[PDB]
Amino acid sequence: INTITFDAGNATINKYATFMESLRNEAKDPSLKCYGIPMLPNTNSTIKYLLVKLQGASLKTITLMLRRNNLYVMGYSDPYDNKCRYHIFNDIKGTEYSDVENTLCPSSNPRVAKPINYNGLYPTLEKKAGVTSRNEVQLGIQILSSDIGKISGQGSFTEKIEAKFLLVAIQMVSEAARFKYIENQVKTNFNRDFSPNDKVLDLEENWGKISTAIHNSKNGALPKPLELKNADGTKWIVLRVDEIKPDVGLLNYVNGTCQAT
Ligand SMILES: *[C@@H]1O[C@H](CO)[C@@H](O)[C@H](O)[C@H]1NC(C)=O
Ligand SMILES: Nc1ncnc2[nH]cnc12
Repeated sequence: INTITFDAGNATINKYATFMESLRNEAKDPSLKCYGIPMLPNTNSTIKYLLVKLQGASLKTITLMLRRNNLYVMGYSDPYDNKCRYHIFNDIKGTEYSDVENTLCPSSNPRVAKPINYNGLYPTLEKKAGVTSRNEVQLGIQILSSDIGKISGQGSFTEKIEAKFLLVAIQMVSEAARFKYIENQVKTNFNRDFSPNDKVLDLEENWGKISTAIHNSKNGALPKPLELKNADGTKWIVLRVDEIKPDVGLLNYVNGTCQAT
């Protein structure tokens, strides 16, 4: 399928909202769904990967590659020195590595590797970015755009601006597609840089747990209380699907049948 493109350089709320629904519809399994929330396919889908190309105000682009099963960013490419430069995490190896390498930069055209010499987990990217927690890294449409410019087409760049770019892009593409609440935090703060609040980090952290709970609900009631966090960090106890459903855009794959609507 189509590369999903988003222009951060000339963005509006409505263009970002279109981007998110295009991403959720290409990513979802067409028939899996629980309580009306679409689910991701499992690892034997016909299409296993999705490509997302981001463009900044400088008009330079970066293309992210995502595993469709769980929306994980595996690596990215940029136009560099008349070549396709592919950047892959140090733990993507074998079959995956070269479906990534060869889908980001076709073997029939000039290309070059520039490894990401660390993995894609949040503790690793926070360490590389120089912060204690990723709430110290600001998100926003201008920051994503300036960050594309600092990497795309550049010979040299630091591991600190690369890992800040990836914390920003993972949350504004993958976490925003998974959670309607994070998509709504970006649209609210559309014209300013903002820091992710406590409910944003708590949802990011409990995606798998939320999906399993919704899938296992009987007549709209969660198997057991789900303890999450409000925007100010206070405890939030969730007992029913309709309480949490406003914040969720996609379920992580969970095997078996569930109430579809
Ligand atoms: C997945 O669910 C199906 C349908 O209930 C079941 O037959 C199968 O054993 C499950 N697979 C695993 C690994 O649990
Ligand atoms: N590489 C990544 N892609 C998507 N979501 C993530 N959350 C943690 N790391 C991530």
